[PDB]
Amino acid sequence: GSASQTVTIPCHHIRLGDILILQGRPCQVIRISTSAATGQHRYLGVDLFTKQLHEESSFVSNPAPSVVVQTMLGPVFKQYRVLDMQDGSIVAMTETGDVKQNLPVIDQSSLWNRLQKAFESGRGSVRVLVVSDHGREMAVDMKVVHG
Amino acid sequence: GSASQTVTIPCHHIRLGDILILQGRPCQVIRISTSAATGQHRYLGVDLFTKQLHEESSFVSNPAPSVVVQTMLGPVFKQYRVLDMQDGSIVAMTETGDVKQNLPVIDQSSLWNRLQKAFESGRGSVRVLVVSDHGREMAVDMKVVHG
Repeated sequence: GSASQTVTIPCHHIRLGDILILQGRPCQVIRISTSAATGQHRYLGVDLFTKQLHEESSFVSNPAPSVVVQTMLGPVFKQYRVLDMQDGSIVAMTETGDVKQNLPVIDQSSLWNRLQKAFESGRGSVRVLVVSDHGREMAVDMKVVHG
Repeated sequence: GSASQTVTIPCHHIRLGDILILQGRPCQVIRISTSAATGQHRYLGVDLFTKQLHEESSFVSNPAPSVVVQTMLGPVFKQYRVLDMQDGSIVAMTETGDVKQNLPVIDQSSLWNRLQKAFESGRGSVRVLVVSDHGREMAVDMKVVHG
């Protein structure tokens, strides 16, 4: 598995807590500042897998006349179904039926407790948002299927 | 001039105050809610030009297996230079030298006062972010060129 698939995010649509690809890896943004040297936005984030800190700045590109764009990359999250939960990990299933027996769940904002609560009251309607990067996969958020 | 040029914005990167295209026009989002009928995000916004209220929901598309995307469109802002300011409007110039003698400035968050203040202390470094839609143009934000 190569680096996570991504989408382009306008810098003016980036806030604290958002997940961006910083130095090649998915990180939770904890600080947005301005570089004194370039005037560009600098992002400080926490690697979702290693929990290490990384920094990367945006840069300016000029697609068309008078159009200045400043963007960062965000990961494409996949949505898997939750079939079972067992000690820290879950049994997930992709849209096509591919079974992941031990999908890890990130320890952030009580995701596990919220996930387990939703599972015990509508298992089939519970979904996990998953980040896939260099072979690794991990549920980073949840979502009960809309009404 | 056709409808404003746009970029795709992930719904999880949309917050109050952001400008989105709602019912075909640039609007400032003032409320984000969930539709009881579809479970999709519903956006209530104020048309930047007419100040009228509009609503539009996101919808789900499935690009790849297990990939569920929910997005809205945002306008592509152009950056013009400020050559002069005169009673409510400004003389702007595009990146290519095209002169707009009476570019209107939106009355939002004291943009005019902030703009005039910056102009009187670094005219050449002052830039205005401009929304272009169906022939109309208007400065909706400002930006002094980075360091």
